[PDB]
Amino acid sequence: LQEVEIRNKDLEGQLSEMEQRLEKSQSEQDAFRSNLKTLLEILDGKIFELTELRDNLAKLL
Amino acid sequence: SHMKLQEVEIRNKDLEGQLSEMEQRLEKSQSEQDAFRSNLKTLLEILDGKIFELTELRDNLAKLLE
Amino acid sequence: HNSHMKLQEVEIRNKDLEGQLSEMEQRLEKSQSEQDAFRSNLKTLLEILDGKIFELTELRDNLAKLLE
Amino acid sequence: SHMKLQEVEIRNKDLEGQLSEMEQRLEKSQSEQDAFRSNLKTLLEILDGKIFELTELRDNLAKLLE
Repeated sequence: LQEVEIRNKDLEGQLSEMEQRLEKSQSEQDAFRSNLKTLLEILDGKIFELTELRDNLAKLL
Repeated sequence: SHMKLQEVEIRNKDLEGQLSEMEQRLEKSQSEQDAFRSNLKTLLEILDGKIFELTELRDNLAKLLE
Repeated sequence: HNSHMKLQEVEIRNKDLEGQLSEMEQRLEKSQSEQDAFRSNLKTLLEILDGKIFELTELRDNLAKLLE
Repeated sequence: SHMKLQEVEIRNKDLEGQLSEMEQRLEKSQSEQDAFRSNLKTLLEILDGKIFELTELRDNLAKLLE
């Protein structure tokens, strides 16, 4: 009984650590995705700005 | 306690399976993220290429104007 | 009479040439002024393009940082 | 009469020369301006291609995200 109770505490500790690693990993992945979304939006803006410049050049010609 | 032993042994077998599954869940998640990161690195390298090409373009415009 | 006719002929031609020259110099001068203004406008566009390339470079640098 | 004809003939040679010079300058100016324009049109077409390539990149990024 002693031996199985010690193992129970050990397993619970390991499961808690694994819960924590999974939560942390998802948290990180979410933040990565948020940062990447803003880079896409900034890129989209640069494309629009380059297109305005193209239009201005075409106009000057 | 015969009762208590019975109960804790059943619990521990459950916990073993939860832990195995959890570990598998994390590995799957981390593998997916790795594949995501590699695919974006390709995108970054292509972006490098477009930036060099734009720089050449600006240099050619500067030459025409100078 | 031959001398008189020649004089008249050359006077007429000179007057014609002065007009053609005036017209051509005015055309050349306008053309060149327009080309100067065109080049100046393109210079501003080049400066703007450079800013956009710099901002793309920053974006790229930020993507590279995210990818560690 | 003799002085006057000489004067008007010398003037005519002057003007004819000025005309030749102007014809030549107009030709050269027109050529340089056309070449300049054509060369600029090249850079406009290349810029268009870069914008296209960047829009493709943006589309791949968006697809990796969604």
